[PDB]
Amino acid sequence: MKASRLYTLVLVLQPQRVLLGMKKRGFGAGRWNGFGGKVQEGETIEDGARRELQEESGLTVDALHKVGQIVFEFVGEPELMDVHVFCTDSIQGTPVESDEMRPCWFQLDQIPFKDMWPDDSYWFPLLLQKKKFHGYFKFQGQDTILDYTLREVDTV
Ligand SMILES: Nc1nc2c([nH]c(=O)n2[C@H]2C[C@H](O)[C@@H](COP(=O)(O)OP(=O)(O)OP(=O)(O)O)O2)c(=O)[nH]1
Ligand code: NA
Ligand code: NA
Repeated sequence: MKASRLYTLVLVLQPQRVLLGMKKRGFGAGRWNGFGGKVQEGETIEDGARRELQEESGLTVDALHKVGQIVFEFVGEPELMDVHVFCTDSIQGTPVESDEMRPCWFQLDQIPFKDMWPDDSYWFPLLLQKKKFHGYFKFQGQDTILDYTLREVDTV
């Protein structure tokens, strides 16, 4: 048995495009991703997701919808990363580059999988189909998946 730390991940998914950010430093640097980070004490997971979206992309949204949960394990790290994944289609300002992230829109036939975390190839298609999911991925380093599980669920 392992302990887990809470993280959020937010995808702004519109009918023809999705907003990603190029991570400029830190964990996952060099990969396009949604926006997110560690949940803080006292806030709900959804509110931590809203906060991270604002801090990293400049976008302020009233509500997010939970679409999945993914647990990450790394060889040599005792602590699991419990990532709660949220979407919205509804925004009302422009993204702005932060120290963490350079936002960029991608058309939905140009999802930059080769420059995303390798596990995203498995679960992101479910997100695009508006399905809900639970996943688990064990990584050796940044690139290599040793074990994983992915399941569609009716309730996250
Ligand atoms: N798409 C995708 N996202 C992931 C994976 N693993 C993983 O931690 N994430 C997300 C969850 C968080 O949004 C982010 C990791 O949190 P972070 O290190 O950016 O947290 P933070 O903003 O609190 O960090 P910092 O500013 O203190 O350095 O990456 C993955 O394999 N695929
Ligand atoms: Na952050
Ligand atoms: Na972050």
